[PDB]
Amino acid sequence: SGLRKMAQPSGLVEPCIVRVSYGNNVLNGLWLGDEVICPRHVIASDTTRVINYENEMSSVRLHNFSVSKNNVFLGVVSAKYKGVNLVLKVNQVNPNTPEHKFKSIKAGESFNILACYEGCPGSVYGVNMRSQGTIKGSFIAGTCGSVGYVLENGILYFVYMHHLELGNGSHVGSNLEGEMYGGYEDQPSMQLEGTNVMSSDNVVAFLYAALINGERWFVTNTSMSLESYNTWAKTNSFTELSSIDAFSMLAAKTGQSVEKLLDSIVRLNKGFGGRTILSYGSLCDEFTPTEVIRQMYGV
Amino acid sequence: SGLRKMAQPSGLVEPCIVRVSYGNNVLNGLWLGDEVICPRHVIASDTTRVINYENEMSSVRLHNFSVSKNNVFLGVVSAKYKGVNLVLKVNQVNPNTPEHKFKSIKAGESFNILACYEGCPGSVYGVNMRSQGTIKGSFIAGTCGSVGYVLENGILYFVYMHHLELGNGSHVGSNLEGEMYGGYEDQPSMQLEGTNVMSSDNVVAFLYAALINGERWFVTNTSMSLESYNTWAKTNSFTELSSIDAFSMLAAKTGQSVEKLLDSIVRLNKGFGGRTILSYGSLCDEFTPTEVIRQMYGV
Ligand SMILES: *[C@H](O)[C@H](C[C@@H]1CCNC1=O)NC(=O)[C@H](CC(C)C)NC(=O)OCc1ccccc1
Repeated sequence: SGLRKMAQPSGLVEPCIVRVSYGNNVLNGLWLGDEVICPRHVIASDTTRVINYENEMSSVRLHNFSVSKNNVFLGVVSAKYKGVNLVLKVNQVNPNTPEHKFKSIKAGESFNILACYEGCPGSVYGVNMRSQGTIKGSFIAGTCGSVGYVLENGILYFVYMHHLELGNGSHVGSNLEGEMYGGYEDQPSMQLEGTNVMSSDNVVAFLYAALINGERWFVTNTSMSLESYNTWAKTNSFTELSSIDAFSMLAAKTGQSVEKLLDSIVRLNKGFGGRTILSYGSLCDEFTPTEVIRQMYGV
Repeated sequence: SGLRKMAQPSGLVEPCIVRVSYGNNVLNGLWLGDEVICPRHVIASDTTRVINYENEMSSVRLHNFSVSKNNVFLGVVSAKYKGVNLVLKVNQVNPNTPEHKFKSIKAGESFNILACYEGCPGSVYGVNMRSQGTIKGSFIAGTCGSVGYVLENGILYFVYMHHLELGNGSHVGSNLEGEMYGGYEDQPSMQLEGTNVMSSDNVVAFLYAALINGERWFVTNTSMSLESYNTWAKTNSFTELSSIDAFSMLAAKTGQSVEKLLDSIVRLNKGFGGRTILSYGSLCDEFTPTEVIRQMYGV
C-alpha cells in the first residue's frame, strides 16, 4: 500500500496568493476580501541587519507597494501591523475568497504548505509542527508569505505564514493573527531552536502504519502501560500519550495494542541496529493518527 | 534550505474527479467535457480471480453504471472501450473542464498524483517513474482511476490513471489513452516488476541537492570521466548519463563537477558505511535535475 506524506488539495488557497513587493523585497501575500496579509519584513530597507519596525512603518508610502495577482494590480489604501505580519487594505475584493477561519496549530499537528516563489503558487507538501514551533520544510529566498492551511470537517483554516530559517535549517512562521510560533523574533539575529520533543501519538500512528504494511520485527510480547510510558517520556524528550482511545480502530485492524507499540518506541529509541521501518533508519513523528487512518482505509 | 518531494497544485484537477460504480465495484473517473475516463475493471464481477474481459464486457448494461459528483447523478448514454480504459459519454458536460492535453511519462520523469477515495476529495503528492514503468506511491482499495498530471509551461497534461498494485507493492497504471505503463496486465495474477534501473541524472540531481544543503562527506579528490561512468553503469543497474550540460548551473553554484559526483555514485552504490545523505540510507533517484533547480533556486 505504502506510506507517503501527503498534502490536502490546494484548490481553495491557490487563488488567494499575491505577489507583494517593496523596494528590493519581493514575497507572497494572502488576499481575503479587501485585506492582504504578508510578512512585515517586506517594508524593511535592509533585512540582514537588525530592523526598527516603528521607524519602517513611519516612513512607509502606500504608493510604493506592488500587490498583484496574475495581470491584476491591487492598489494599497491602508497599512497597519498585526504582530509580525503586515495587514494591507487593498482597493479590490478577492472574487475567489473562500469560507475560512484562522486557527493556531499546536506541537504535533500536521498541515499543508503552498510554497510560492514571489507570487506564484509552486508546490504543495504536508508538514508537522515540532515541539519548539518550527517545521522541517523546503523554503528559500522568495518563499516568505507562503501559506499553511488545514481542512477539518469541511472547514478551511489558514494556520501559518512563512518568515525565517534558523541557523540549524529549521523554518519559523506566524499564525495569521501575527504571533511567531515558538516566540522567535522577526530579526536576522542568531536564534537557537532548543531540544526537540518527539510526538509519542505520531510515532505510534507511524508504527501502526508499519504493521498494516507488514513490517512486524519491532513488536515483541512486552506491553508497557500508559502510566509506565508517560513517566519514561518525561526524561527521553517524548510527549505524554494523549489517550489509548485515539488508536481504537488501528488496534482492532492489526491486533496490536498501543501498550505493545509504546514499548516498541523505547526499544527502538535505543537503536534499529541497521534495520528500517518503511525505509526509515530512525523513528518518525511526521504522521498524526488521522493521516494514517485516512491513508490506510480511506476514512 | 531543505529538500522535500513536492507536488504541483491540484486546483485545475480537483473538479474533474467523479465517483463511478458498476455492481460491487466503486472507483474514480476523470470527467472532462461530456467524457468520463475510468479503468475498465469497474465491470469485473470478481476482481480477485483472472478475468475474461470479452465475456464480462459482452454482458455489460450501460444503465448499470453509476456516475455521481456531490451526489448529483450523471446518466450514461454511450461508451467506447479503449485499451484498459472505459470512456463513458454522459448527458451533462463538466462546467469546470480545464484546458488540458495528454502525454505519456518516461522512466526518470516526475509527476503529481491526486489520490481520491471513491470520488472523494483526496490528497496530493509527487511521484517519479521507475525503469519498469511503475511508481512506489500510496494506494489502497477504492483509489483506482486516481489521476496523475504535470503542469509544463502553464499547460495541464493528464498522464496517469491508477489500476493495480504488484506483490512487491510497486504501483501500475495507464496513460489516459488506455496503454498501461511497463506493459503489465489488468489482472490479479502475480506479475513480477523486473530489475529496477536507477536514473543517473536523478541521483546526480540528488547529490547536488545534498551539496547545496552542506552535506559533503561523499565528495573526494577523485573524478570519473563520463565514458568511464557509462561503462560502469551498464553492469550496475543504472542509466547512462547522456549529457553533463543539464547540471551546468549546479556545477557552477557548488564548485563540484558532474564527474566528482559520478565517482561518488560508484563508491556509494557499494553502501553508505552507515552514514546518511539528507536522512536517506542509500542513493535516491526520485528527484529530477529540474525539481532540484526549482527547489534550491526558484527557477
Ligand atoms: C482499484 O480499485 C484497486 C487498487 C489497488 C487496491 C490496493 N492497492 C491498489 O492500488 N485495484 C485492484 O485491486 C486490482 C483489480 C484489477 C487488476 C482487476 N487488483 C490489484 O490491485 O491487486 C489487488 C490487491 C488488493 C489488496 C492488496 C494488494 C493487492
